[PDB]
Amino acid sequence: SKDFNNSYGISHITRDNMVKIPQQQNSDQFKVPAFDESTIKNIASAKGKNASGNTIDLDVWDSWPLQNADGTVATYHGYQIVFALAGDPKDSNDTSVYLFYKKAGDKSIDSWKNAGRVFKDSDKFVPNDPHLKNQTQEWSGSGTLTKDGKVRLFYTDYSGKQYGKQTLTTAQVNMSQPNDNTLKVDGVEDYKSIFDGDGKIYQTVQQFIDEGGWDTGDNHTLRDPHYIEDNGHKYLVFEANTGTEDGYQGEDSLYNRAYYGGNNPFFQSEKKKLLEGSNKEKASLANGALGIIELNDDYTLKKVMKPLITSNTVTDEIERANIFKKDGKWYLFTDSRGSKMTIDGIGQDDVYMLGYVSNTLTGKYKPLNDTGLVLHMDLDPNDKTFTYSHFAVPQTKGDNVVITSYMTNRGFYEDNHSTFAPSFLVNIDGSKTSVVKDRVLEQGQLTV
Ligand SMILES: [Ca+2]
Repeated sequence: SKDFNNSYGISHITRDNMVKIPQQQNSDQFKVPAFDESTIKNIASAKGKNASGNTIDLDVWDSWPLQNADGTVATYHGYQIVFALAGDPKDSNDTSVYLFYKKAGDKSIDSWKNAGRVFKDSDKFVPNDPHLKNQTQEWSGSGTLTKDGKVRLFYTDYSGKQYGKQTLTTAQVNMSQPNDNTLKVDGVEDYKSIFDGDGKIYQTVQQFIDEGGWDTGDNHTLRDPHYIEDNGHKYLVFEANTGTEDGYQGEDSLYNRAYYGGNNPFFQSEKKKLLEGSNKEKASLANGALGIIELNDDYTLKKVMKPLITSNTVTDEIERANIFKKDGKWYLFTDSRGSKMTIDGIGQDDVYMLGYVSNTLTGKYKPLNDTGLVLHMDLDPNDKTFTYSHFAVPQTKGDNVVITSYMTNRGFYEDNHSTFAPSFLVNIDGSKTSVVKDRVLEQGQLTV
């Protein structure tokens, strides 16, 4: 037959793991806490310009804190820093990275000030770079406070004039303080593309173009770079899709036992069902990956490494890659949409954070809570307290991590702009996780 088994020396989000998320997810152990509608506030300082040029209240989406190397929230001249994607739906597509800041001691969302856009429109054209001048949008990433005490940003260069090309990009963000309660973005330097895919380990946009682009239903990704360090080495962990040599998309992927897990009877039943049902083509195209590249000390590409984990057959889209070390173990997280999944019992309303644990950085990642489920959110997108882009922020002590997310906040009354969601706690103990009951933090709170 066509049945085979190739793990490609890497870990896999398996169908056997995923089919067990239904019912399990109904436990309060995994459910995102209900939020109080009466106290939801817009980020007051979140004001800027649209594509038309006038000043508007912004919709704030994907956000990430400035971090130390280990992932804990950094302190910069007494401030905590948050980078967030923001824009105006009258531009719809247009999104840029903004720098928000607040004295670490303060707690209120009203304390978050706005330093404005990290980049000027003109910034992408300064450096001699293979990709930057083709940029149309700024997408997610990470931020690190270097040993030299510099603000080092990683983000995604999205190119709408190159078939949705995504390039992992870096820049040093030069800061100043005009007064003793203001942070100012002076400008940027060392602004450069790092990686746009190789083809064999991670899919390139050229492979996306050559297959027929948007029409195919394929979803090309190469984004959300997350910075970490291990043993003196610098890495980025990011959302991608596999390449030709590490379990590519296509019909034959449906015959690989490694993507299914479980026993042979499960492999046969699940595969038969997948081959005959409505999700055959969707599953064939699904080859999402959490990738890892090693960097040089100047943040240029050093080595393209094999993926930490892939989601062949399950989904093309495992987003907001996150990784940190806790209790000597490596915890790897991703957010995923049920709508993009090919799993029975998981549907359009379902939104997840999935999690995995390994003894080493590049070792075998085993599912948290046996299935990989950490968080489940299933509110209608039009509900005021819909949350998205859940992100685990490690803490300096304790078994708890702080989950940040954005709340789309599409209510009828004010306040109704996309904003920081109330933060909450997830307990991490070995391979077990649990939402901490009755502990909701302030909107956008990074630490306890
Ligand atoms: Ca794909």
